Amino acid sequence: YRYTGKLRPHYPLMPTRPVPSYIQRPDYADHPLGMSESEQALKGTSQIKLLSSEDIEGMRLVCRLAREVLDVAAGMIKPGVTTEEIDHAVHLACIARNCYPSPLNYYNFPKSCCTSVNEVICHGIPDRRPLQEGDIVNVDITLYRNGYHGDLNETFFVGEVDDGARKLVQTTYECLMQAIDAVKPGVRYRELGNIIQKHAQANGFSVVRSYCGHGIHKLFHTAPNVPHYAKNKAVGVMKSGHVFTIEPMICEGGWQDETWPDGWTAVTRDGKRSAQFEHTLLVTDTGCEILTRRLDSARPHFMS
Ligand SMILES: Cc1nc(-c2ccccn2)nc(N[C@H](Cc2ccccc2)C(N)=O)c1Cl
Ligand SMILES: [Co+2]
Ligand SMILES: [Co+2]
Ligand SMILES: [Co+2]
Ligand SMILES: [K+]
Repeated sequence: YRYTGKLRPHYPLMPTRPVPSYIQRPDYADHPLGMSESEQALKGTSQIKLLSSEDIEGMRLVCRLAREVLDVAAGMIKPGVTTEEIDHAVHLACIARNCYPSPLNYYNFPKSCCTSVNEVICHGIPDRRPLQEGDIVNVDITLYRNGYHGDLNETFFVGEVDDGARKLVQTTYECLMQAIDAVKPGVRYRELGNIIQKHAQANGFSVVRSYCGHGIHKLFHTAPNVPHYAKNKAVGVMKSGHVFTIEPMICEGGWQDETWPDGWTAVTRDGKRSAQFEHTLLVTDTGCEILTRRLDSARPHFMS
């Protein structure tokens, strides 16, 4: 395998981290290949769940807890800290909140969160690599509590970063927020990609095509599929009670991705940097509720 940039995996990985048995587990947690039978039963269906009041309360809770866990990771971002060390702290923070870390054993994914440095678009596997001054790193968190999953991510700066990194991260965040601002009942899911690509393109960046936002509730990933690029064929119209993510991945160079031999790490084919931000959203009569928002601070971590 020819690596596309400077990043390499840093092995060995620590043995899988156990989750105490008192924490409620999703179906895939104990499947030998980490398959989710509840999800697979709906594979190829485009119908979107309308959440009940109980569902909404469940989503508010797990999304708030997921935010707390992302904030834990954010506080650890500094030169010399390994992504494995971030993952260990995330794992413990989930357990402390009586939550299962959703990525863990999801289709045999080996860790409790995804850490995506520089040219890694998404699904980076926490490993022994110390973060370096100038790096950008995304941490993508998902928690499972009482049958519900809550999902968010932010890109962080490691020490002082260059102008390109600042512009990339800022633009990606703006892309997410412009998309969120358009969410309300009656809007087609396919419209969000038009909004995101317009803003990315205006700043000389490209939009990843192979990975999309998704419905999330009792399932980790389900209908609708939410592409982030323009003129896509996403099926569905937003209705009050829909819960889904928007999670644009934006690139300095071209949009093309490839996967490392580990089967997970998605990287830019040109080795240039990529950034991502993500919220879980509930559609309401007036627009949407950002379930994974900060409650105590106005801005994402890269601005604070
Ligand atoms: C956004 C997303 N992420 C994952 C993933 C898997 C492991 C850890 C973190 N995230 N999986 C997703 N979908 C998978 C399929 C998949 C797997 C790997 C990359 C893309 C899609 C599914 N529905 O079973 C999807 Cl749609
Ligand atoms: Co994912
Ligand atoms: Co996520
Ligand atoms: Co997501
Ligand atoms: K990245």
